[PDB]
Amino acid sequence: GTKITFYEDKDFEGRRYDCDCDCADFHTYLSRCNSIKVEGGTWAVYERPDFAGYMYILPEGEYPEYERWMGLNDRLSSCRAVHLPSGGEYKIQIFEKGDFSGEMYETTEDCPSIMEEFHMREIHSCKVLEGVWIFYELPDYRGRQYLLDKKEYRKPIDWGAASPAVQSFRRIVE
Amino acid sequence: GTKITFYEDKDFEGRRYDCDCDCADFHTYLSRCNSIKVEGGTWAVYERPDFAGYMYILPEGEYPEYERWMGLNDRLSSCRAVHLPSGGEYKIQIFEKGDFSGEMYETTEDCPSIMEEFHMREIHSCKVLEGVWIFYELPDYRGRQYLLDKKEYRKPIDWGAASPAVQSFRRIVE
Repeated sequence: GTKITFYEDKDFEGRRYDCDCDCADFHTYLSRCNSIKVEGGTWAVYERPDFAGYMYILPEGEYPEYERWMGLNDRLSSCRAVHLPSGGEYKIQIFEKGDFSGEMYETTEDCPSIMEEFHMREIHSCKVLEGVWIFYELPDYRGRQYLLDKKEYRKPIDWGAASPAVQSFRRIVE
Repeated sequence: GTKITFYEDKDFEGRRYDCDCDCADFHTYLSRCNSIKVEGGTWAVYERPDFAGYMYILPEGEYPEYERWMGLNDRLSSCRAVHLPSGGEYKIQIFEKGDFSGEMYETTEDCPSIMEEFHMREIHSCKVLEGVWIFYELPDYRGRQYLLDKKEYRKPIDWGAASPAVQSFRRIVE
């Protein structure tokens, strides 16, 4: 029901590789990627194989250039589809310090600035109770991205960040 | 990395349809299915589209007839890949009555007979804490099957049963 399309050159030119499911490594099929077409659903694309490296969240739409997904280079070699749970419920707990410690807040809302709403410059642990969320490195959903499926996150490395630099977050809705 | 293959006739004869991901409806491509070949991983196949109707769990291997997966007919039209968490932990809570009520036991092991091990003839609710499990209608892992890839089951209908008929269960391990 879903599919994503990669192109080597800008504005949907050049060789192409299709994926309708979670592709773990296609760097042997594409030397680079400068255009992306998403047909159904929301995908997460990773720089390096096995869902590692930098990641980006691309909902249904067209992306003629690599800046349209706030990308930093034309290197992408893995991708996975984002299954959204049914029920409409979104709920997350964020903690000041590691292992679900420190002062904790719970919210069901997008937060464009954590420093202003919760007075925290960093986040070291997290519990995703309902739905799927994205952590952004900078406020107003700019900077590096990190996907958070559900389960629990004890350290910032568990969602893919070296530093605990997280300043905004929001939910994925289709 | 995984794929499943359906055949219309026995012994891998007839027309063929491949699926590499979660296929929600392929009854228009195959009128019937009598043979199945699974390449890597464990799949769940459903009688009717949109993952409804009777279900069966087929791990990696070959199934020349439809009795090899304890099937009751050659009618299958949807299938899902079963994603196992890489944590090795399997843990389940079973409850006598609905809404996580009644006498409750917790185990991490397969149970070929619930009546003898826990003194229960039925199970009306369930909490899956770690891993993925299968409920079987009869003891010793025979009869109708039910997949449990979630977390919370308040009623027997939530795992796909009209009746609370559960008499054995075991974990899916690859």
